[PDB]
Amino acid sequence: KTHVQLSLPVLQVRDVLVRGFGDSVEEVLSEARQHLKDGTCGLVEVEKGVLPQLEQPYVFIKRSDAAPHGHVMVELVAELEGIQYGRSGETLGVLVPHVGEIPVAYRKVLLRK
Repeated sequence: KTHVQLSLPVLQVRDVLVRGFGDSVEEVLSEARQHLKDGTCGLVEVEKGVLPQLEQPYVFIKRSDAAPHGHVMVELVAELEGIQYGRSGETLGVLVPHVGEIPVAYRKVLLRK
């Protein structure tokens, strides 16, 4: 399928144990997609002070369109040293590995896969 319905645990930035997906734009997009397929991906809502507490390159979920079955359609965009790889809409959050942190909420998304 071109899209997959996922419910992503929303994590507090200070709880995150693994603060990024790897060391290159291509690696972080690859690992993010793998963790999304395996159900081991969390989401941190971006506010003042959040990104400096995480590791670059960053992987964002961004709104791809204006929401089937309550699932916002999203795509992945990576960022390294202020340059983005991908073009999309508003940031829903930054993706991180999930390793059993307790979420504060869930974010229903339709991931372009």
